[PDB]
Amino acid sequence: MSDASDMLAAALEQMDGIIAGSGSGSSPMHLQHIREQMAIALKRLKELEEQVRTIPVLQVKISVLQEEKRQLVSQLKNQRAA
Amino acid sequence: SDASDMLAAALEQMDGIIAGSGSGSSPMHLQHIREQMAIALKRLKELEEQVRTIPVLQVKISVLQEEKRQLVSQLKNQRAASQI
Repeated sequence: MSDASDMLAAALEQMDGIIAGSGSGSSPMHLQHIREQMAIALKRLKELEEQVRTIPVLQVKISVLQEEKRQLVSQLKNQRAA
Repeated sequence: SDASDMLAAALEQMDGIIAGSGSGSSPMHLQHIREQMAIALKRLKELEEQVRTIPVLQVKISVLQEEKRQLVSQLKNQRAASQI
């Protein structure tokens, strides 16, 4: 359970408070704090962008196993027929 | 979609403001950073939901592999009876 989405939501909320506060809160610490949270979210985002690339691969691997199973089933059925 | 690029861009502008390398820190610039962060968050949540399917697909792979091993053993048993 990654907290990345919550850290980005939190940094987004602070950013909204600064924008609605006419740039107040743009302190070096607060900007660095928001920055660090943005970095956590980005790193998790890139890991997820790589992960979802594997879903199409897993789906084809499943179709391969289904065809391999299907060929075994037909051979088993024919042998059981005679 | 391109949200990871938008967040990287917002990170670069934020670092340009923090380091003082001429990147603009007006409310407009902060507004632009905000909007990029918002798109990235929406994409991030969508991806957190998507990757949950990977354990499900992997179980489907393990189930099919087990079914194959069991079909092989029945096929060997049945190829023997066909000689009777």
